[PDB]
Amino acid sequence: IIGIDLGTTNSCVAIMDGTTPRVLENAEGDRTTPSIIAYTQDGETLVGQPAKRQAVTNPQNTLFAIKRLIGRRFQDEEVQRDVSIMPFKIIAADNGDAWVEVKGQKMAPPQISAEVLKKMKKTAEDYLGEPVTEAVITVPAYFNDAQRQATKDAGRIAGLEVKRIINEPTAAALAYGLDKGTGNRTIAVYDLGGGTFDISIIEIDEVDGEKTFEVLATNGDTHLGGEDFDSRLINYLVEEFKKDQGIDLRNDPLAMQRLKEAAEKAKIELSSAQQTDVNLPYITADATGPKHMNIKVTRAKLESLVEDLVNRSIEPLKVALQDAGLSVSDIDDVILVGGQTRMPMVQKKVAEFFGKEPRKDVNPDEAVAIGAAVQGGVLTGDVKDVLLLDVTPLSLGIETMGGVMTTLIAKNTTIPTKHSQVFSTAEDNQSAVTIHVLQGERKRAADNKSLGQFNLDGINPAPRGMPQIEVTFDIDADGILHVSAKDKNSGKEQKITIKASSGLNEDEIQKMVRDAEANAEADRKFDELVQTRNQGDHLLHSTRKQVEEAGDKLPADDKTAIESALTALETALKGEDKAAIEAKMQELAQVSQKLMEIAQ
Repeated sequence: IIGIDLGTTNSCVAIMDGTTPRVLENAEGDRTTPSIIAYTQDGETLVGQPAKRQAVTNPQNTLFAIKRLIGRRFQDEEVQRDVSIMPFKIIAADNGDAWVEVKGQKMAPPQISAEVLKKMKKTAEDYLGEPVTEAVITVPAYFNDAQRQATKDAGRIAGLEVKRIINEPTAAALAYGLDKGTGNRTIAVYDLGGGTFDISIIEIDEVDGEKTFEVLATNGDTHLGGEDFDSRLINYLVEEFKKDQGIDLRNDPLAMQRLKEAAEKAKIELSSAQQTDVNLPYITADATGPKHMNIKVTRAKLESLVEDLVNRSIEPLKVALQDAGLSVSDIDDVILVGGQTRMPMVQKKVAEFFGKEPRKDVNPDEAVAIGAAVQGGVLTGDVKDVLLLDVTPLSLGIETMGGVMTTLIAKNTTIPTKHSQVFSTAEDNQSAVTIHVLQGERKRAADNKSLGQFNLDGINPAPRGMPQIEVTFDIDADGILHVSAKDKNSGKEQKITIKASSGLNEDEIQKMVRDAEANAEADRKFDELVQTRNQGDHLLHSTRKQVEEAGDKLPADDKTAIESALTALETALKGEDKAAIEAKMQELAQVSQKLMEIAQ
């Protein structure tokens, strides 16, 4: 299992290297890869940086920000706004889904988002060397089943089985190590990403027995930070250039795009230094030749352009508390996600509000992928839960007198499940039993798979039929099989624990179905002998004592005749012959008319 972080703007993939988190890097040498897919006009399907690097050249067939659309329907508040702003041809699907039209062909966005996952899968495979067939994947907290399944569908289309699908706040909490080692923590997750903002206030409780990861309150914004802020700076840089160099840029789409990317980088520096220089060679050209742009910007000029939108990240931070009914002191940890959370101004303004400095002790364009890795790796490794009734192949049971499998857990029942049956000793003055744990579907125990065996010794000198030996089969929720046997007279228990990976594999399971379905006639022909052998054993044993109870009440001829037939039954019961046993039981029973009158 690999940990994929599927973002809005940017994608990152990770694994657990033993116990240690490892964050991987693409063939181009990038870690956090852009979640951009572009169908080049002459047919090439590009992903990532080579999808951004041509994005000006073929925008109508450039797909970005698909997490907004992934599993929403044509009439929705996001899709209706996306259709108003997004350059690529969004359409209504034939089911009313929000779909894309590219180069004239209609496609379902799990198919599109798969090209991120196929690149991430390749990126992961390229480090490991072995083919990967499994994933864990991220989502926001406020996504419904259709949006959660759409991401799992995107996984399946990539040949990645989605072995869990986890939330971005859970991933954030896991990433900074909040799996264990407190009784309770109340966390604030501040996600100020590439092109979205989320606040999720979440509770991690261990006091219900080391299990709850719950979302208490979430809020967020659609067009926050960034676009209305960087626009104050873009416009200053335009008006400074218009002033200094006597030419406009709002007319130039390329200069706007380059000014956007350049100034957005500069803004991120100026919250971490006093100054940086907005240098742009060959920005625009006119009758006086080219214009080279070099504008000096400071935090001080910046701070006086940008009085607004960080506060718009402290405003929903109020509702997320007001709806929950908690105070800033009740929160243990304020934890950061998203690449804008390297800008001092948000780190400062979050600290100022919460009072305790936010944690960024794991890199916040990777952490949310480490949150996938730490679940995917050692955890979903193995571990956890759910409930009962039916599914879910082969039967589990034990060997009983006859050499027959007696079934405790039936074929096609789910986990966890607890069932039991009461057994006994087979001989008089028998002080112990073997418990042989069978997996299979055949009658004859020697034809089923021996999972294990154990003993229960120390049964008191009782007569047979009487010692109440309970055998209990318990299958836990990790699939681990626990078999327990107990004497109810003394209370002396013995156990065995058998792994979910013990016993028969898929092909052995298929054989067993073919084996048990084909040999049904042969197995019944045995089961119908086991029944007769056991009836004969009861009669042989009881009629021996019905003589010993009778004594001098029983005449010599009867004693002579009955004891003769008792011997012969004890010979026939060393045969595999049913008919001889049924006959010798009759040859015996016929002569026990007077014996039964005495035993009566």
